[PDB]
Amino acid sequence: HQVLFQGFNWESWKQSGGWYNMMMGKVDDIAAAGVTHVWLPPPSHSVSNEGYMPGRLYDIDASKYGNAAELKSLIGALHGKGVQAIADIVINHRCADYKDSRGIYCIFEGGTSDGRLDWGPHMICRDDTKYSDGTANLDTGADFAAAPDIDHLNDRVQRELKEWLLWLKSDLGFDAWRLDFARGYSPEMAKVYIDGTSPSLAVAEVWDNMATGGDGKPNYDQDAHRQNLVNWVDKVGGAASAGMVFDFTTKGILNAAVEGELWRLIDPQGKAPGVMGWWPAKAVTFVDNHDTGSTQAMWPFPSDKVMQGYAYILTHPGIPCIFYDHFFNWGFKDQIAALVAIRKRNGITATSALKILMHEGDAYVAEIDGKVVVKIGSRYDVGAVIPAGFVTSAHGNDYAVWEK
Ligand SMILES: C=C1O[C@H](O[C@H]2[C@H](O)[C@@H](O)[C@@H](O[C@H]3[C@H](O)[C@@H](O)[C@H](O)O[C@@H]3CO)O[C@@H]2CO)[C@H](O)[C@@H](O)[C@@H]1N[C@H]1C=C(C=O)C(=O)[C@H](O)[C@H]1O
Ligand SMILES: C=C1O[C@H](O[C@H]2[C@H](O)[C@@H](O)[C@H](O)O[C@@H]2CO)[C@H](O)[C@@H](O)[C@@H]1N[C@H]1C=C(C=O)C(=O)[C@H](O)[C@H]1O
Ligand SMILES: C=C1O[C@H](O[C@H]2[C@H](O)[C@@H](O)[C@H](O)O[C@@H]2CO)[C@H](O)[C@@H](O)[C@@H]1N[C@H]1C=C(C=O)C(=O)[C@H](O)[C@H]1O
Ligand SMILES: [Ca+2]
Ligand SMILES: [Ca+2]
Ligand SMILES: [Ca+2]
Repeated sequence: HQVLFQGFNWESWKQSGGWYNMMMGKVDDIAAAGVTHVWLPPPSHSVSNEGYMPGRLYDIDASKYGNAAELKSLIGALHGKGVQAIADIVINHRCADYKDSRGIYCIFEGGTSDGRLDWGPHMICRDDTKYSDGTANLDTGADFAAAPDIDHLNDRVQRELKEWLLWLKSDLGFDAWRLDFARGYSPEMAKVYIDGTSPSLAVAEVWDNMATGGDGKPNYDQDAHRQNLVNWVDKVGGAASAGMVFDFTTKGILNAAVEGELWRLIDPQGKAPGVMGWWPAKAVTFVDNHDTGSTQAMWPFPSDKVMQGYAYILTHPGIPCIFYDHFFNWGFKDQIAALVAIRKRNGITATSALKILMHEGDAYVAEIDGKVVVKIGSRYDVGAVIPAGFVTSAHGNDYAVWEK
């Protein structure tokens, strides 16, 4: 059994009294709903308030989310309930605290008394000319424009980041990683850190453009999109690796599908169309996250159909990830908990078998492991499609779930 939970949103750093402190009061509801892993925000000092422009990595006390003692208390509470803690690891880029003689911010400070992470421009990809001194290796991946990109090919960098990562586990108690902007460095570099730190899981955020047509909607065929993600997993180590990816293919397709285009939820081979359909064990599915949803709203799930999104990911193969706001602030807490209970009670896992029974514009009906049937869509009556022996156990706006 495995169900992830994003424990924050874009506005979290603003929480009165501290985000982690408030989260102590949410622990029991999260665990009781069947969540196994909670993804927490970048915990270090950041030039930006949300944490994605990290500087002094060991300086946890400078985080807008709360200090090291407050974070420890939270993870301890999650552990007290059998819930693991995932840390958002932002290492593609980093901000240096001080300017060098060129007037460039490239003198880094790790946050400890000695020199760990006290890097200089030699650790910045030479092709990131805005900050480098031209001496480093070329970036192994994409560049993050607003900050110095790190040369993960550098010996000291790999050594010190790995040391920092092991510390996040030993000192704070973190169990796993969420690899931010994994497009920024090669899967080979991600393998160093994953293999080198033994996280329970390491979910990579590789987010690439999804092909669309003249009308702005994603093409029905998204194989190129999931192939890219599958390729990342293969390169990082495949089945043996703790590495996996967020299923952005499923997110993009589902976004469109629920607007009466449920025929999009099956590929020509009869499989789910997202990463879920090719490598379910490595597909972390979701309805929205802090970028796509929340206040950034980069690619929000149709607001009036969010529960169809959960009825879908919570009953299907792949590892579902619930978003904080959807659980506590949209009034779906009991419905979402009920869906997780059905998943768990039926032994459904990331590798369960999926048999799609109907895939028409306004009606998607699928059967999982021959034990659960789920339906989403504006079409009310799908009774004729329901196999004998099944009876409703959960239902809501345009969705219903059956059990034997
Ligand atoms: C059991 C059904 O559950 C789901 O239907 C929702 C529906 O989408 C909502 O819009 C809402 O409809 C209610 C209206 O709000 C109300 O004004 C009206 O008077 O009554 C309707 C019906 O309650 O609520 C329902 C219930 O949550 C789901 O989308 C739908 O497909 C599903 N029906 C299926 C299950 C059965 C066994 O209980 C069969 O009887 C049906 O044939 C089967 O399609
Ligand atoms: C905020 C995200 O931006 C990028 O994703 C873009 C995709 O590449 C593009 O295909 C799509 O059309 O638009 C996306 C949104 O701009 C990055 O690839 C992605 O990693 C990034 N999300 C994380 C990175 C940050 C910088 O550290 C943060 O601002 C985000 O909050 C992260 O979740
Ligand atoms: C399970 C496999 O998933 C991916 O393969 C997909 C291909 O990339 C895609 O082009 C093809 O059409 O569909 C495939 C999915 O059916 C990975 O590339 C592939 O490596 C992976 N197979 C590995 C995983 C295992 C456990 O799931 C092992 O038993 C296999 O031997 C691995 O090769
Ligand atoms: Ca130092
Ligand atoms: Ca950069
Ligand atoms: Ca990079």
